[PDB]
Amino acid sequence: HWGYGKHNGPEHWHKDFPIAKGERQSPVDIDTHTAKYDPSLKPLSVSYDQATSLRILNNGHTFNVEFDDSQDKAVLKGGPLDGTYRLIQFHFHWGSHDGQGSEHTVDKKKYAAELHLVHWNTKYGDFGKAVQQPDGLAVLGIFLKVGSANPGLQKVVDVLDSIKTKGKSADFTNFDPRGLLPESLDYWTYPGSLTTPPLLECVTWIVLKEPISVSSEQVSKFRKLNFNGFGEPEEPMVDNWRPTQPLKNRQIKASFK
Ligand SMILES: [Zn+2]
Repeated sequence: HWGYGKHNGPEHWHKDFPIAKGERQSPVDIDTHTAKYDPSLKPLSVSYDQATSLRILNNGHTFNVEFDDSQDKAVLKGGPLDGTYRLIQFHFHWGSHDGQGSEHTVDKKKYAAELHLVHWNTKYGDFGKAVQQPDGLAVLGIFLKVGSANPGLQKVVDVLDSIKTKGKSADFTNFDPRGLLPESLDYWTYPGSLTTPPLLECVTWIVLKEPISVSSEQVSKFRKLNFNGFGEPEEPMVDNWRPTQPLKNRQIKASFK
């Protein structure tokens, strides 16, 4: 079983998942001195007014908030994307301390956490079909910068004590994902991958320029989750981030000057 420990962590994933050394792996470092403004890039259209959250789950690697994805209600369009992508889940990556935790970096800067809002391309019918395609997913990556407490996160923080160990889940209705968005939707974009095994190269990454805030106390609550399940030794869920991978032949485009 892959994980984030010394023995089963990112450095070793290529043994069981050889695509880990592929041509379009994520995350990447975003060099603002080389990412090119593309004035043709469209504004992002985020339509979450009618999103329906359902549950929250500790999967042993992160926690996921799952949404109903039966209809074109909660959707991402525009930006670099063709067509409509439905929100299916979001999750976070975070550190053992406030100085690290993000997967993407900006000029090598690491944030305390990173939010991934995962969407799939409706041209492919469902998530499982979409992940087999290079344009199957669109993921909105949002940095969390330590500062003031974020009221948009509080409902998540307040439920985490009910999903402490792997396999636990809880009902989680009426969560508004709009509260996790920054004011500006300026972004960088590039083609990449899932950041966990199976590391499939099926993602259009859309990384927002503006972080959202998080208080130190809020991100300390993430660290009270555990990677392990029942009967396994206790292992705090911290440093569940993959480090940046080679950009190779790819171009990171900026939507903003
Ligand atoms: Zn992720």
